Amino acid sequence: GFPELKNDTFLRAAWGEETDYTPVWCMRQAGRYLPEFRETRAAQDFFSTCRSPEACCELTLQPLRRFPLDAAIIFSDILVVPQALGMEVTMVPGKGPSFPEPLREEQDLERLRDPEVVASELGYVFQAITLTRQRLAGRVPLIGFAGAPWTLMTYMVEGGGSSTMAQAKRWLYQRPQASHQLLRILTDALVPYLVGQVVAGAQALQLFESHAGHLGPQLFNKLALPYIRDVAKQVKARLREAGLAPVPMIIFAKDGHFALEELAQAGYEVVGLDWTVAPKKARECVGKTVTLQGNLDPCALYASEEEIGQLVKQMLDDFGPHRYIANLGHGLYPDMDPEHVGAFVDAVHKHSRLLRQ
Amino acid sequence: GFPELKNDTFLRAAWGEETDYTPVWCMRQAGRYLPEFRETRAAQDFFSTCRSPEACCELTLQPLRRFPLDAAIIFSDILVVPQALGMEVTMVPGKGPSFPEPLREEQDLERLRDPEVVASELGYVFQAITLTRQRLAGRVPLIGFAGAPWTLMTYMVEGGGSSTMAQAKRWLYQRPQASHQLLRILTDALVPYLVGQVVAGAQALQLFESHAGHLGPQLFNKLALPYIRDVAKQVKARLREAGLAPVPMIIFAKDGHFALEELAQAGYEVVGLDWTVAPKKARECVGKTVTLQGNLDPCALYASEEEIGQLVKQMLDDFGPHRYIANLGHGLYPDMDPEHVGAFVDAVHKHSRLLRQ
Repeated sequence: GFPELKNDTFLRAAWGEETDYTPVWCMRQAGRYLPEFRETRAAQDFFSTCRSPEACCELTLQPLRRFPLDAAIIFSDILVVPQALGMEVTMVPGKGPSFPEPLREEQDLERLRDPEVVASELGYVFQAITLTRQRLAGRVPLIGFAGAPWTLMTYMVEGGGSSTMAQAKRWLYQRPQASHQLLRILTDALVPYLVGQVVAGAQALQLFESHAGHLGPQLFNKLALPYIRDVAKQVKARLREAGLAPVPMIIFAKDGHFALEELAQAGYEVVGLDWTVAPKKARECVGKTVTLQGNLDPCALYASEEEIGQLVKQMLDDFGPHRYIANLGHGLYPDMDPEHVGAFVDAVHKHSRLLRQ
Repeated sequence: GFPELKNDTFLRAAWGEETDYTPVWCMRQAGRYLPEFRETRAAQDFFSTCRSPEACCELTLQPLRRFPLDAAIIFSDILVVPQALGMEVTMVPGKGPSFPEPLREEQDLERLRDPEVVASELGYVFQAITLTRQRLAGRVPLIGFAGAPWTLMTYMVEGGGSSTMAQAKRWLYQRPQASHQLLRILTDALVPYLVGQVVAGAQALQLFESHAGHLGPQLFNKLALPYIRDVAKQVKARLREAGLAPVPMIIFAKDGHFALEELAQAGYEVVGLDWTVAPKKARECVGKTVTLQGNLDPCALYASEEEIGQLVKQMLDDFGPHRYIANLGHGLYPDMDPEHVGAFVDAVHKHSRLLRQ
């Protein structure tokens, strides 16, 4: 009972179909780089301006008012899941995302909620999605999302960010059983959560495995990959059993060059790439079946509009017009110029058409 | 006029020669994980217990008293070069390495010293090297080192660590000229510095390009690679002109999977790898000429001694007995157990011999 989709270029490319042009969207398009974002966000604290459907909806719609993006992604935070599981967050302006009381001992798992009840705790997200889907009025598709099991585990154990993930990785080596247990709890919670996002109106899903790079091939296939595979499999199964049409799923493994091959067989229609992997080599690794979502160095936007167009042109030339969705290699940075984001979007549209005509 | 080298396994492997066993050493073997290291270091501040030849010598020798490592690396800090160039460091216990006044404008380059005078400012390092070479009495080779131009630039612009290198990378995109200028100043200072380390007695050299991963292939070949190439070329040339025998040079580019091919042709005898690159794929990328220095996940040492031996066995099996020097994928972490470091060393020696016999 939602508006009929007008521009579905993003969805067609995601499924591997040919399109008149290359669709484009930016991770964190609804971000601090937009003056309007800080003002709206300054209404209250993080988990209040995130808990308000209308607020999340507005934040989601803001970038679309500035740029002809080919998709919108619901505004939320990957930390909503750990929170919904019973972990307290103290979002401060300086540090940012933080768990003042991180998991450290296997015993610390007892304080988490039964993953089965997490979906009911995230009702506000579902409401924001339905609302955003209604307000978008079929302009472009709406992407739902969540953090991958390993990445969420790193936040829960590290308590926040880290350049080494030493505490989280220590868990994998010293506490492999407890690590598997935590990773399973995270999977059992993400599935019903992601399914709920589709039920509420999400037309695609992206799983962010942002801390994939801290692991090597062996650990990754051992503790991260299995759950990345379980999420896609189970989400697809529940959607079919519920009578709903599965949506295209994207797996983003930042710094995951070493796992591109495994990921292309993980059950996701799209594989997101960071800027360190050359497009052509990525294509080799993933094959010719999956769609690659892709990688301009976000910092590249610091260059002039002219330089951006050229860098975009070269990026498209490497990826080729088939099975490709343009994007940045990572989320946008707070000090980036909105006008340069516009140039990126425009450049992708202009060149992708030339690369076809 | 130094003692004759008794065990040269490290040097032979570095040059590509066959050895009875695989030589092994650890980045940061002289590190906080050793109780004796903190005590000696607690004599005074960082740049005082580093400015004392006898102190640096003792720190260098400490790990060798515990483990039969096949090489020793002079104890120092990559930040000594920027400091010697005129930048003030305020080493605090919490943050660590820091420049309270980082370079931000092109004008900020004017306060740096003429790179030609940097060598004379680092005399204390040379003294510590000669002293350590004398005291080692030819037991094993002594490795000298420095940070690569880009990596040093990131510290000078960022003022310290960063998970994105946004300020440094902004320089590359917005200030490519000034970036090239700074990178050249850093090259012109490193060459005479590295040559001086050999003159003082260093029998090998390692260039740490620790922040290689923040750049992508394009930027890397554009701003990092050229200087990595200049260092090796110029150091070799000056050593020959001085009548000295060039030493084997190692290039370590952490998270530099994308540049393994270029690096193997950069003029270095050895290419250091981080733990994310599979040994076999690294071998493919580098070829069959260069020696690979290599990669156990430092965090792997959190596992039991038994598990470490197995992980070491598998690592050796992948690298093969030819052209290989065992090491960790990165420096040791402060909370690691000395006994587990011993097990790593022992495992490499035991298995490498079995892999031959």
